[PDB]
Amino acid sequence: HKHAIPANIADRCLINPEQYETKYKQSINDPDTFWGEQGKILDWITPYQKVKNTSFAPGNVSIKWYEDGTLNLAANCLDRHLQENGDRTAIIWEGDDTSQSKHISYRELHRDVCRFANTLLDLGIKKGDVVAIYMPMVPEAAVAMLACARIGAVHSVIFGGFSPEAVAGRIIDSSSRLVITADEGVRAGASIPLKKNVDDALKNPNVTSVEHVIVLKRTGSDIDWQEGRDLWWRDLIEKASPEHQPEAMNAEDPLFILYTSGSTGKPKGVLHTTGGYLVYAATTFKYVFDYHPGDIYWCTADVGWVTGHSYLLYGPLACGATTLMFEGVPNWPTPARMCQVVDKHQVNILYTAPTAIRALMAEGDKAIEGTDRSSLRILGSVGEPINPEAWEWYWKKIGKEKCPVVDTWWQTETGGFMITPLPGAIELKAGSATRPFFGVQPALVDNEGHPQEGATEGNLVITDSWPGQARTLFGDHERFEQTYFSTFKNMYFSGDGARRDEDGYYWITGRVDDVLNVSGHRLGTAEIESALVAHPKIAEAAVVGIPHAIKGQAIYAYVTLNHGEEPSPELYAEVRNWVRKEIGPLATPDVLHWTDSLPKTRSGKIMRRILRKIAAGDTSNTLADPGVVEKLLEEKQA
Ligand SMILES: CCCOP(=O)(O)OC[C@H]1O[C@@H](n2cnc3c(N)ncnc32)[C@H](O)[C@@H]1O
Repeated sequence: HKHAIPANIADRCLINPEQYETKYKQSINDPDTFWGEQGKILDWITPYQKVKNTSFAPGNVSIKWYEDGTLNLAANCLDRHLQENGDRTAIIWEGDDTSQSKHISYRELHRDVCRFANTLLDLGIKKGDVVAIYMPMVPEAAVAMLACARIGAVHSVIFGGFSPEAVAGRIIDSSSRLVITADEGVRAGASIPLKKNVDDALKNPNVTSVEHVIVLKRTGSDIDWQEGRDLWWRDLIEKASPEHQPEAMNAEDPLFILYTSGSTGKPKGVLHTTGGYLVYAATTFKYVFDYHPGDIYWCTADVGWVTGHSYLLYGPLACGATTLMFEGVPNWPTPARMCQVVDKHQVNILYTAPTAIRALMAEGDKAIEGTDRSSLRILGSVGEPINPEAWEWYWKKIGKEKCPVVDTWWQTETGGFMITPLPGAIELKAGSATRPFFGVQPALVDNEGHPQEGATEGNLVITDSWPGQARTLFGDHERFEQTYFSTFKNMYFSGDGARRDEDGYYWITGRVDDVLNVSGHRLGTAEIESALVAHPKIAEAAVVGIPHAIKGQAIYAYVTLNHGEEPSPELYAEVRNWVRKEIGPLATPDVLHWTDSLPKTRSGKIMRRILRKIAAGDTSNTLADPGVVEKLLEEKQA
């Protein structure tokens, strides 16, 4: 069943059903005219002439948009709003402790970004240098990111929940010259030891590139200090000039890297450039959230993830919006926190994740108790499939049956929304991402690469480029080709499956590759296997996901110990804590299945479908030793 577009949205919407159809058609039939005009959402220092210049061809994957144009992202997100909107709040910051908040005007944000841009330059950071940012959800994380972009440095934001080992790996791969961090993060009443984690990471002997660590005194806790290397945020910024002239960057200058888990190996740095990325971020934000001047917008995603890059910071600031940055979690101190934040700051647009929605739904009316929620006009969901029932609960309880829900499918590699409703254009189906965005040509293919027509299911590919597309993997364009453009030739393979219904609506069913989705976190099964195998007692490991009401998927690890070793309950917690140390809490296995019965072909291939099935609780429906299946079932029952 479809939800109709409500009258209030019809009355204000930037894109109606007719306009979506018209614009979508032009975007496909004439990308140069379409994106040529749409690119004017940004200010350009030297105008572009070329618009679309892309290829997905074998051996010739090359993605360029607006390539002869120049611009500055920070001028688009800050400077150009100053004359008329300097006094407008750019960032509302809400502390974990509600007694703590700030409204940061465009003018104040610009001033600090200029100070910090000069701070970076004075420290010897140059255009093209990579800067690691390992920060909690505080406004200074935004300042750091915007200052890096302003001077053309390439920020690489590392999610604050990653372990020292995970932080070291990212620093090593990117050759980061500087780490920006805080003494501690504050989340749900608890402290995260960020600087200490940096300290431990930098002790890795393979870290050779870091010259300084800039530290924000957030809590003022006791921390170790390395004289010469470590520098206090306040001491530097107070000394810095508030005057900084932005310089022209080429459209195709690198903007940021984000380490992203894949089907094979360890996370790789997904690279975005400047022009097409920002155009796409601004355009998707504006149209999908139907943003009007004055709308208070709140995306709940951490700055450490792509959603935080595109839809907490860059898209909203480019459009001159007020964006809310929340330090804490949607359910602390109480499940009603998210809606208390909504009421306190009169949020009109809320964009959150199914894991959060499921967590609040489990508490029922405790999630809305004593809250009003009337300021909301638009709801959004991102990061994982949303089951219809959760969708309906979100729509009914948070939106009060008054707000369109925009379920936005996309990925780190795509820069911005790819398949999504537009609230005044597209009638909603609970659990469906609905239609492709302007410039996006999706298709479904079988495992052999044959396009599947009509209402059908298959491997979800995108058959042409779009401005927000990631341009390479950091220092490895050949792997970029292999990973995304070799399975289905001349096509971008998302690694997701999807069904398309009779209306042409897409229903994304999840990864078809060996990538998990655990509480909205994208994780490779292979990286968890490597982390497990690095443990001195463990010989072999096979990791699969299982359905989980709360997390969406849980991590189920089949583990073979070195010959001579025997399991114990102490070993269970030891191995869990080991993975917590190797990667972080986000990757901790929910189940450890001690076995000597890993199911291998005669060649040595591990049969993963059976392990997936057994772990899910299936008892029904090539192997070197076929009697392993029986043993595995028995052990699963224990
Ligand atoms: C979009 C921000 C998260 O980016 P990441 O690159 O970390 O994760 C991308 C993957 O998350 C899932 N995913 C994301 N959005 C949806 C969605 N709306 N529905 C179903 N699955 C989704 C899809 O499987 C996708 O391949």
